[PDB]
Amino acid sequence: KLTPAQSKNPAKNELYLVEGDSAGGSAKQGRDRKFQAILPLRGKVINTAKAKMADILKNEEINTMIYTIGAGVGADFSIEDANYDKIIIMTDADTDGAHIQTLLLTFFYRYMRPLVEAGHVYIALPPLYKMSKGKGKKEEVAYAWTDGELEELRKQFGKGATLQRYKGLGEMNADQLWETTMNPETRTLIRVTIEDLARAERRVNVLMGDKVEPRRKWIEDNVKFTLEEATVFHMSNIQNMSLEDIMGERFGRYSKYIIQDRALPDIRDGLKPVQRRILYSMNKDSNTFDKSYRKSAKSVGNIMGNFHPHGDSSIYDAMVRMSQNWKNREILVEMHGNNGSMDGDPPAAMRYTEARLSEIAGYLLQDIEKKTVPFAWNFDDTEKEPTVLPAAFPNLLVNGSTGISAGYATDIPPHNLAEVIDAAVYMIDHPTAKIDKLMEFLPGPDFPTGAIIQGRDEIKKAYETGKGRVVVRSKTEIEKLKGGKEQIVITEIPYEINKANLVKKIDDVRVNNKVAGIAEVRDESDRDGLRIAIELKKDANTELVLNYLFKYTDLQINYNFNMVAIDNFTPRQVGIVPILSSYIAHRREVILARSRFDKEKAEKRLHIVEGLIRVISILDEVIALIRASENKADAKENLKVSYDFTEEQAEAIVTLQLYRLTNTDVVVLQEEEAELREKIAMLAAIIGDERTMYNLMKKELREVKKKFATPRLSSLEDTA
Amino acid sequence: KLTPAQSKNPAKNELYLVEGDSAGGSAKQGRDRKFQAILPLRGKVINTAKAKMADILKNEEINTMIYTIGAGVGADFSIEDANYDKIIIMTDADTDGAHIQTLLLTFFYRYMRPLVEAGHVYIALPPLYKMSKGKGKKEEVAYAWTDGELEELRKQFGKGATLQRYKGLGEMNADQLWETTMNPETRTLIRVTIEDLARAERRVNVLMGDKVEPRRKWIEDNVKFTLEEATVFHMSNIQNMSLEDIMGERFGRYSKYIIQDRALPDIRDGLKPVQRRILYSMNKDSNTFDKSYRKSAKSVGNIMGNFHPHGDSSIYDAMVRMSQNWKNREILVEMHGNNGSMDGDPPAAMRYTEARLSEIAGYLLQDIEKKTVPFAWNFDDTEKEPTVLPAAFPNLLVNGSTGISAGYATDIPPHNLAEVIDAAVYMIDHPTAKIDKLMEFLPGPDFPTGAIIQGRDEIKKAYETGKGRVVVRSKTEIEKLKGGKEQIVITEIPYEINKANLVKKIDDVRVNNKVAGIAEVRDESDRDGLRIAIELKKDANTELVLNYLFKYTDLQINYNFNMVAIDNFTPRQVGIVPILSSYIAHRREVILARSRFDKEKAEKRLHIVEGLIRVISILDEVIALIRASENKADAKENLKVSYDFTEEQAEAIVTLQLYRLTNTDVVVLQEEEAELREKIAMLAAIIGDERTMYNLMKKELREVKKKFATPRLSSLEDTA
DNA sequence: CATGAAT
DNA sequence: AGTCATTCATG
DNA sequence: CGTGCAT
DNA sequence: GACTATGCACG
Ligand SMILES: Nc1nc(-n2cc(C(=O)O)c(=O)c3cc(F)c(N4CC(O)C4)c(Cl)c32)c(F)cc1F
Ligand SMILES: Nc1nc(-n2cc(C(=O)O)c(=O)c3cc(F)c(N4CC(O)C4)c(Cl)c32)c(F)cc1F
Ligand SMILES: [Cl-]
Ligand SMILES: [Cl-]
Ligand SMILES: [Mg+2]
Ligand SMILES: [Mg+2]
Ligand SMILES: [Mg+2]
Ligand SMILES: [Mg+2]
Ligand SMILES: [Mg+2]
Ligand SMILES: [Mg+2]
Repeated sequence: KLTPAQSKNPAKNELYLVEGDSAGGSAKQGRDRKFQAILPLRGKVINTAKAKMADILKNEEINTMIYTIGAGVGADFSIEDANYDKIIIMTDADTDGAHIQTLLLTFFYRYMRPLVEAGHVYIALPPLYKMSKGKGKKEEVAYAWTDGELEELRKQFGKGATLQRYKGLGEMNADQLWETTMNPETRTLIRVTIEDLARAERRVNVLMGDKVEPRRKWIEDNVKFTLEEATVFHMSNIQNMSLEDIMGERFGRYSKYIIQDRALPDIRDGLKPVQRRILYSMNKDSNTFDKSYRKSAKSVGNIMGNFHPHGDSSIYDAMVRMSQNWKNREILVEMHGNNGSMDGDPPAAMRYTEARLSEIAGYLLQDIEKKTVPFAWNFDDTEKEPTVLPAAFPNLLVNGSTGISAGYATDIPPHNLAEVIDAAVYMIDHPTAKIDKLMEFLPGPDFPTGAIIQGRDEIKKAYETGKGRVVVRSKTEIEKLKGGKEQIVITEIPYEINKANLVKKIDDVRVNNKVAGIAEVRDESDRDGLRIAIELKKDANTELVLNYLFKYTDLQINYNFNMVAIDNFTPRQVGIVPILSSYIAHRREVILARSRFDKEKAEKRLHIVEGLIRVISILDEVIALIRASENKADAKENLKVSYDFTEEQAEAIVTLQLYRLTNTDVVVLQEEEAELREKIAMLAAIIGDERTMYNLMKKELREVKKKFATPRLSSLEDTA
Repeated sequence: KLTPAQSKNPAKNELYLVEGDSAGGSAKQGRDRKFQAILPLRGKVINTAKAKMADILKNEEINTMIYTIGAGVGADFSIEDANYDKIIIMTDADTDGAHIQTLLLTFFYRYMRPLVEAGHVYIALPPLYKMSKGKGKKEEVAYAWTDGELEELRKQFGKGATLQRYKGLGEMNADQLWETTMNPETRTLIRVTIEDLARAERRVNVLMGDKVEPRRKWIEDNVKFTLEEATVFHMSNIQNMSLEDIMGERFGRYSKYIIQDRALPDIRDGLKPVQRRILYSMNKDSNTFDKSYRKSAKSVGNIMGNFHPHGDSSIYDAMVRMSQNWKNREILVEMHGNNGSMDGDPPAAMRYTEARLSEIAGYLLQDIEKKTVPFAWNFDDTEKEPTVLPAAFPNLLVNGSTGISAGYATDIPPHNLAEVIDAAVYMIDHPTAKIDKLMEFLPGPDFPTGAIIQGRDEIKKAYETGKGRVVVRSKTEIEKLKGGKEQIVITEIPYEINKANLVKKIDDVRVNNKVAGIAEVRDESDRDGLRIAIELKKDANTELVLNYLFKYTDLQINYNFNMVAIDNFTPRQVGIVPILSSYIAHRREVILARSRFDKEKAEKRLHIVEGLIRVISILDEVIALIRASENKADAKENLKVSYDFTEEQAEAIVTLQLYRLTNTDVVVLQEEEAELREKIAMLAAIIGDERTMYNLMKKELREVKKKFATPRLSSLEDTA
């Protein structure tokens, strides 16, 4: 891990703490090996304000930092044994970078404060952009750290130029990395000072302590979800910044991003950004259900390069999960090969597997081509991506979501498609509908793992408030055997539970003989179904055993609802009512936007058809006219002046291929006129009348339900 | 690793040896867990005929194989103690599958012979193809094992529904793996017998002993490089085959594949198949030098999805190598990021790096769009790929090639572009030119790492025969110091040598004081320069030290030429003359094919233009003609039949846009006729006259030389 | 012992 | 994101 | 713990 | 191609 400097010299030597090994390789290649040491970080550093102390000192990352600094730790910290004058934190300029800077600084504040206080801890600022007027002798190369140093740089030593947009240190090489962020002549750093020991203490504890509530509160008050962030103009050479304002600039940046753009679903389409990208990318590449499977590696690589600048494993894992019918109630990806099991064994690696969108996932994307949904630039401004999908079925409830953010988490269980549509259809007709009535249609969750759900009162509370605890209990049956004996047989288990770990834990009950009567525990499951068999001993009390298992193993668990999604850019704890009204409001924007799109298209076609019908009446004249003209533009002009065609009509006439003169059937063009007028009226009516629009919204939801509805799997029971 | 059956029963229990953990999972899912155990193989198994025995008995994979079978190791081998009645080798239906089958059967024949003799060792047989689709409720599934059975299977009173072509076990769901290869009632096996103890010991020692030359010789006589092999018409449940016939077909099929299709370069373009696929795929995706870099993962994924059905890592590694200017004399891929170093420190993973083709790589692909080169069906018959690139420069000698196959290896060093071209141009003019004259132009190799090459005679022998041993010696110089001291300074090192490992091995000489005089070894290399300093003690013998280091470290090495390439589908050991002559013959085919291509295109344009000019004269009749006609097709018919236009001409007229009738400038069309006629003459002359053709071949090679020539890097010296 | 496409 | 095994030919 | 997108 | 660490919130 550690690459040391050739020469000891505590007066000038530098320890580069580099985000990741790949970048650490770059830094090792680009350094001045005489006084610059490199310690790469294996990802996310332990939180030394949350974790215990058993853990802090068994952490390999932390120990080799202490070893190398060579000053001891904490209580016994000697500043002049330190082998470095500067400790330099050099991370990607992304938000996970800011999080890493955050976690280090908290370690140094707590266990190496003499070193922070004496201004020996810095942060390297790598460039966001590198401009290149390709060639121009060598390359004509300059760098830039703000939106504003970039605008400055559009002038300068050329125009019609290349602009690379840096997403990490890993995309930089040693000469680039040296010039811009490592060489003391040229580099810009920020030195970390303490301004108030009291104020900087309260900052570190609210952000990094195990108290969640103050953190969620800090985020509520400080983080502007709705607005941007001002560019923070770049200053030359070293500059000073409080531990207080660094920790809050960086952690706020992280928090906002992981809330809005990672771990939490959108309330409308129920997708995390990575899942939305998977679906969009795969659909744009025609990787649909109707067409052939396509190697996972190809899909993943296109997603990563076009939309999602992150690991191929994170993307592949997310893709695989969307194909697992014990995780998702209505799978969005079909995958050939080993996509895992309930025993949680590894899916085949992506070289092996192949994939495509499910039929139903087609319906989340339905009408995306008709400007139904806001798009934005991808990470490199090469390409647009949807911020939300059309969502012709209410995926959030149907498939649920489970995620862990900053200040917030979420748990939304899967639900029955038909039931969720039923509720939504009622609510379209009854905007003020209350829970009691909605639950006649949506009585509760419907896990793809089935089993028994207990706590009708608590479902109600979760559907009211977004929170509640419910009991999920495996489905069981007794069977008789040789010697009169019994065995408990398990056929459905609780959501999110590992079958093999459950079996093991039951077998440990047997072994430790916590309850009298267990003979043997066999998993007898196979490719066709789940079946765990708990063979009992001669005359053992079936009931006493079963009840011990439910109590003391995960044969029975509590599901805790915690229904948080993103609504108007803000995290938001929500019950069934805001969830369904948001969906409905969404489909309304979609159906109206789709209607406007198709209507504008029909109008243009109608104006042309009108034109073509007229041209046939004067075809001989139109052709002589075109022959008499000098060029295209002149022909169009003549057509307008002589015969009052529009620009649109004239352009269309003038670009007809000669063979089109073979079809001059005006009757057929008149049937098409009538059909277009009919259609424009229908579409106008939708845009003109909310109820006409809502009736369509319901018609479509019903079609979906008819096509994709499947029986409930989880049974419901009132008392818990 | 091992997943055991639930119930002991040496009568019918089965051990599945599956190729890969991913297929091992697939098998663990699809099994009958009562009697089928799963041992997954971590790829290529140790060769038991070659390895020591110290090394064999410490192989984790073998140890867990003898522990599980529970009988001991040949001699101590108690067949009556066996935990299984069938041992079933389950590998992919690819050539590396056949290789593993080969490697295990040597282990069993050699350390467990009673098992093989009793017919307790079986083979996988998984299906090559799967047929049909009725979609959600399908009743449309049928598996097939041969070419013959597929045609048979395409008949079915229904439609042409969809065909899947399996490439391994990774792509089969647990359901399909059971029905086809794991259920005893349905599956097909090969039982392995020893028909002749004598003939099966000759066959296993020829294929798997230390002796290469017998294996080479076996391959020469038995393996047909220019022919196919017509499938073994498939039988039912169990079938017997001798250990002699199995090892022979299995290893013959692997051997052939890795000679022709993996490890050995094509004599014309100098590329291994993976390199060609990288170049072609990247070029097809417009991932060229002139356009933006593009994420490596995206490149790799499309290579894997479209052309190369192998691991992402093997593809990235190959791709990365082509970017490294200390491995390739003229790099074929440009790569932003950590693409390694001379210290062999790992490159950034493909998630970080981004790449494109170099400019000169463009010259390998020059004129691929012009039917200059034979294409084949890719691996899943969905898309065509080139079997060889145009190669507008002689890449085989320029970038060389280093590979290991079966019976053969290759070692072709890099050469200087200008010099190879000079030799090639001379030989175009002098087909009979002999080595002494060619070496005036091409005196020897030019390593990208420079250094000093010693051995004119041996160069000559390599250039004559394909084989030769030369000395490659680091470039050194002696620098004076303070206080009566010298240091040796190394500035270039031998090709293929890891700088850090060399520095280490020199330092260990100091530490063990194997030779006296070394004060310190210091790698003083930076981003700009290679510089190693061996500082010597006051009054040490510097000649004695330097000579010790040359002899006993890699400060100097032997390079052994072993110039083997694929010539006409067969491996061939070749000197400079057959190498250069193959290149010139290839360029001839390319230039001729190109010229035909461009001429057919110019002739078509010309006929169309003749047609357009003629049309003017009959515009009114043409137009009237076109309105009368029933459709496009009919209109063309009348044009031909009435007016004696060709199909090409009629198609062009009938698709003119109406505004083209404004234009009556026959003169510009006539300038174009004339220019096309000139060009058709130039091109026909190239096709018609070998010297015209060869003179063009020379003109282009000189252009490439002028554009891309660089100075020699390695110096040459006559005395070893 | 290490080279480079493969498992 | 870095580790760890094997094949094959060769000196 | 173990969940699931990230480093 | 498997294996190992971390953050974040929540029972
Ligand atoms: N589990 C399995 N792995 C491999 N395999 C594949 C590698 C690759 O695709 O580039 C690789 O680099 C690799 C390195 C190894 F060090 C290695 N081993 C360490 C031991 O566990 C074996 C193995 Cl095995 C490796 C395989 F080809 C097949 C597998 F099932
Ligand atoms: N070297 C570095 N690795 C990681 N990293 C990335 C993983 C991924 O992309 O999916 C992963 O699955 C992963 C698992 C680990 F168990 C793990 N650790 C075991 C310890 O050595 C740390 C690390 Cl660190 C892991 C990183 F994100 C950044 C890295 F530099
Ligand atoms: Cl039209
Ligand atoms: Cl034209
Ligand atoms: Mg990153
Ligand atoms: Mg991972
Ligand atoms: Mg419990
Ligand atoms: Mg394979
Ligand atoms: Mg590898
Ligand atoms: Mg030597």
